[PDB]
Amino acid sequence: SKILSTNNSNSNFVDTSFTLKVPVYSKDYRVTQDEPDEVVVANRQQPFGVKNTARYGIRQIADVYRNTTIDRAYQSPSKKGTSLVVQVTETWTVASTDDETYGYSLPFSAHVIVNVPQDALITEEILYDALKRLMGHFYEGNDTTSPTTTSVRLKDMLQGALVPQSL
Amino acid sequence: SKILSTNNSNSNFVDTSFTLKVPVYSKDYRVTQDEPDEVVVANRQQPFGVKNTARYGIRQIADVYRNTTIDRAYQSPSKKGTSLVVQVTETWTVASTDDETYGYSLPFSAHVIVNVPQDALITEEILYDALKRLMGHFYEGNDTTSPTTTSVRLKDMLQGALVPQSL
Amino acid sequence: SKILSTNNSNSNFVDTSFTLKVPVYSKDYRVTQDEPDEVVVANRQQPFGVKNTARYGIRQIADVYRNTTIDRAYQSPSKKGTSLVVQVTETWTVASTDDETYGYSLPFSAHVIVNVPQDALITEEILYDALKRLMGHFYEGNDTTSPTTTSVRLKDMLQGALVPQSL
Amino acid sequence: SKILSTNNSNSNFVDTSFTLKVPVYSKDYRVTQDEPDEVVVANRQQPFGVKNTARYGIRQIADVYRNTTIDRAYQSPSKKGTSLVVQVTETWTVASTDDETYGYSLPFSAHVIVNVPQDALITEEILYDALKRLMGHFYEGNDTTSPTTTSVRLKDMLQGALVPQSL
Amino acid sequence: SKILSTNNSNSNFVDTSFTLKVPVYSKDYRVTQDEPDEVVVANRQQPFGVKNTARYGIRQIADVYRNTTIDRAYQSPSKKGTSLVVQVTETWTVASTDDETYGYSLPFSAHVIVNVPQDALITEEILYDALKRLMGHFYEGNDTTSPTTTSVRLKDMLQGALVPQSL
Amino acid sequence: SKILSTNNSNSNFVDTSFTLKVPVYSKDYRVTQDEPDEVVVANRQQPFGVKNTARYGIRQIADVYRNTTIDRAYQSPSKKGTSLVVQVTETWTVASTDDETYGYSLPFSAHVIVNVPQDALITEEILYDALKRLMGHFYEGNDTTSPTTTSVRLKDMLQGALVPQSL
Ligand SMILES: [Ca+2]
Ligand SMILES: [Ca+2]
Repeated sequence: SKILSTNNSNSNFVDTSFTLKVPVYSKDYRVTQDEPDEVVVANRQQPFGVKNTARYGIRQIADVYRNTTIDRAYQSPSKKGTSLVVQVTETWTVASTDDETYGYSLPFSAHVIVNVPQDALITEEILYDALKRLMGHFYEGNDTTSPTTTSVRLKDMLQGALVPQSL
Repeated sequence: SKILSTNNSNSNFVDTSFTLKVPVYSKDYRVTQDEPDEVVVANRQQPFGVKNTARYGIRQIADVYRNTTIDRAYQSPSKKGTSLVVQVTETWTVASTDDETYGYSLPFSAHVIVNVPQDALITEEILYDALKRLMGHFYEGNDTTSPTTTSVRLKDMLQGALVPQSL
Repeated sequence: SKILSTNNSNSNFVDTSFTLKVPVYSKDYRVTQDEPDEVVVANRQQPFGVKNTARYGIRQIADVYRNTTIDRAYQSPSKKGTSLVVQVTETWTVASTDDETYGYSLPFSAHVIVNVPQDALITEEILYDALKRLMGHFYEGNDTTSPTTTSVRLKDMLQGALVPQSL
Repeated sequence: SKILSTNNSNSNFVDTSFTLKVPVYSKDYRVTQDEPDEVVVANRQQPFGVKNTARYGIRQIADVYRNTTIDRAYQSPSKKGTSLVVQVTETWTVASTDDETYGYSLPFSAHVIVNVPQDALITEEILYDALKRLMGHFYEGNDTTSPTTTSVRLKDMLQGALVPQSL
Repeated sequence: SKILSTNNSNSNFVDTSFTLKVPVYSKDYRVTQDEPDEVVVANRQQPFGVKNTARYGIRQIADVYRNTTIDRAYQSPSKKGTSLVVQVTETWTVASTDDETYGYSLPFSAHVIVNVPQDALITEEILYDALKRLMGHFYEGNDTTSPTTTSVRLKDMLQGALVPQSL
Repeated sequence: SKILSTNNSNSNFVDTSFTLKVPVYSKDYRVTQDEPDEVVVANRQQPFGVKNTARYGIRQIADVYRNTTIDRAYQSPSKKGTSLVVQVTETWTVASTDDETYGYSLPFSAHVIVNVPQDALITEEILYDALKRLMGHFYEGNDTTSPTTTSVRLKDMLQGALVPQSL
């Protein structure tokens, strides 16, 4: 019997709540692009100025070890991978309570990329928990406190402070 | 007076729990790279075979309106932007309880990229809630049920079913 | 026993109050850049539009006598120096009480450079008192008055009147 | 109606005394150079060996927004600016009470540079208070103590400890 | 399960105390060179004449078996290794009580190199215990006496007595 | 009279315990090579596969000031020095509980080099204290806490975190 380990058992994390607002695609979204490797989905609820779209794509990874330093002797026979991308694009607007003529539009976009080796032992739950570990790096954990606590670092990183405060 | 709207007020969502494992950087992580715009951080807790790193980087965005279908209205403060990347790299290991000889290492990686315009009305909370909307696209929601229900997408997407099954 | 003199004992100065607002770095500032000779520190308290940073750098001076006219016979054996720079960068905003849409941002910057020979006899107090003499040149002293008084010349200098009014 | 803010209202500071020695230019200083944008002034009181000068210069700034991360909003009055420099040059002397033969001269110099945008709402007092904030960075402050306490940085910085010890 | 043995189980030792003076880097040191493979650190508290420095470097070992007597049939699958160097450089001064003009500076340098194979079973504790055994060779052990005793050997080796007394 | 100072009087350290396992050469070792400059010693108690060796060597240093920043006016009259090397070579074995046929041998090597000027004032105790300071750099010191504490740094450095946490 073969067993896969993520080797995160010895890491120190703090749970924190991150409540997702999941779309209702049937109500809100229509399909803009259905190419075999790339789908694009548009938000029908928006006015013409405001563009709200999502993009879901996969690419095949020739050599999953290509940029890693894992010794040849420990590489899987199957070296193929899959690369997933999930992009969301939003259009925000700025206006004034006092002046109905003041306004402009700001474009926001953000995406997630996930590079998964093609191996039978990797499961959907393993990958979601990987995503949870990933998104957890937008915070800093504090086990010093008696109830374990977390603090936000997204603004700090955006401002150029990329090293955590814990170091 | 001045108000920024994300124009999500007419989108239909469903909440779901996504509990993050935030790192205790003080225990686990040390700095491999401290250059001004790119920081690399390594996990002290892994053994020598396993490589566990995180990378935090920013890039300055020249014109946030350039690739977009949005373009800049006359009273916009700036075209400038900032692009943030957060990457996690893990080394998973497959072994066998039958054969001590049999084993290999799988490389996992994933990252998030966020493209924030330079407008002071964008707040740290606005950005985190944007990230929550983003990660929501790894799921599908149902308004219909009395407790709202959410199903998962990550498998179906990685398998090539890139259109939501709700559509 | 060796003695250093600054030779300012024969100069005529007027004390005047110049009350410094010193930062509380722990509360307000995070580190943007930690290069060995150049550190950059950002003000976490500001909104995204407003940039508030400080830069602290040192350069080594090959020949401290390189541009001076001190005779060779009176030069120290050790000709190395240190050059320190302290820059502050602020972003000011202009708005209107009456019109909540009227606004723009102005960039301010200013720095101090201190070129100190590497000599054991120069002390931290000597250098601070040098800085006090330096900043005192933004004023003009008046010993003619019975209580000695000072007047401001920063605007006059900015407007092109670089000679003091006393001459 | 029109108001300029320096956006320091949410920064945390601590006051400290910094008593300036302002020159009595009429007694001590005479003009060596009177060219329109650069004035050099020499200290009459020094003996022939010791050289004590001050230099006052302005340069016109083409685009004050050019090197900055700030850029110009549509209703800004001008891009123009002015850059002021104030330099002091002193000649310190080391002698020995044992040997009449032993002596040398150390050259000290330091200067301040101020980069003021061309907006009429910037006032002479705004600029002086900016200079006070600037010089404050030669210190570290503590909100904690009941009389606020400030420690010094100049030594630690010149020695290469460019990060504040509070951070 | 897999087990590593250092095979020191049956070898005979005598413990002796060797109390390390560990640096407080935050108070005493600054970074001179920040390279990915080689970091250099310097003591900013020393006076100018006395340069106290340290160097921390890693080279990567291609074949850890290259200069060993281990036949291939007994080697691990992975030949990778890393090589660590820790160098310290001090400057001692000799002077006189009776004569202020008499003195000179002596340079001391020393370094440690450690050549660790990349095997997950090698632990940080294993490596430190190896270092303790290494430094034990600067001594000679006697377990025949009622209290186990050790005599120092550094000066003897420096003076050409390289073979232990026991042998 | 003449006095040597290591100038470590004002530097800040934290003591930590490092108990050396000193060899009993008479029981465990034999001499492999007896040269005037290089002695090699081997563990005769190890089984045949496991080679445990040590090497003790001295080179003579022509100019101890060759790669130093000490100007000639500050050098001793004698430039002679000696250079000591102490190398240890071990062979660790990895095997399995479940499988008698599974195993390999890992080579460990490490050495120390010490570069001592020939000055009568350098004592054996001075040199051992220097070695203790050297090995202290494998740790990081914290004297702020109520008991002075130290954390290990060997694995962190091996894994590319070469700059101390404190810096
Ligand atoms: Ca660097
Ligand atoms: Ca003229």
